[PDB]
Amino acid sequence: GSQNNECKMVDLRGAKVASFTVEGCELICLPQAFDLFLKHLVGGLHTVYTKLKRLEITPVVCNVEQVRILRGLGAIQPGVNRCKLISRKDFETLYNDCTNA
Repeated sequence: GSQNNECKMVDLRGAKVASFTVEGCELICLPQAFDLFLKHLVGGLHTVYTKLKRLEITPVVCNVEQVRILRGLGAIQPGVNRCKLISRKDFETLYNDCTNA
């Protein structure tokens, strides 16, 4: 299929996370990165979305195929049917805003 649906593990702050390259940009699984680095630092993906809006960052929406792959990889939980992706640079911007704004 199309290259945007091909997953690969990449490094993020010393950890491995799932990624898809969409529109020429390498994006990583937001919920997964959240669980790994902001689980307590902010507590709540709802807050992440709020901050992302303010930072003028609009996450890419995962298509059905990508969601299924992420669930299979354990990147997102079995009951999850929706997932968003953002660039590593944007995640760092988000991370900085949640911890050292």
